[PDB]
Amino acid sequence: KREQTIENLYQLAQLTQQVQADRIEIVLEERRDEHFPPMSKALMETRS
DNA sequence: AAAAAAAAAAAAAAAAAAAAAAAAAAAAAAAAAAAAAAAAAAAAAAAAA
Repeated sequence: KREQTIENLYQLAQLTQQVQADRIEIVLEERRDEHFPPMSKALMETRS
């Protein structure tokens, strides 16, 4: 009588792999299109 | 004519309620601190008197 239980767990898993893909899309929107902010030639003297 | 018995009475005792007092709690302030946000002074880079 675990039919309900397991199929319902798969139904959460099925609607939630959608959430995983949604997070991947959130990344794609958030993917940088940019790099690490550069140095100012004085932070060069400071840290380097 | 008098005694005893019987009946209609005040004083004391018991219980509850309303006045007041102190402490505690909800609240409802005017004042300060911390964090956040909007400008500013020495150093650095490129083309040119």
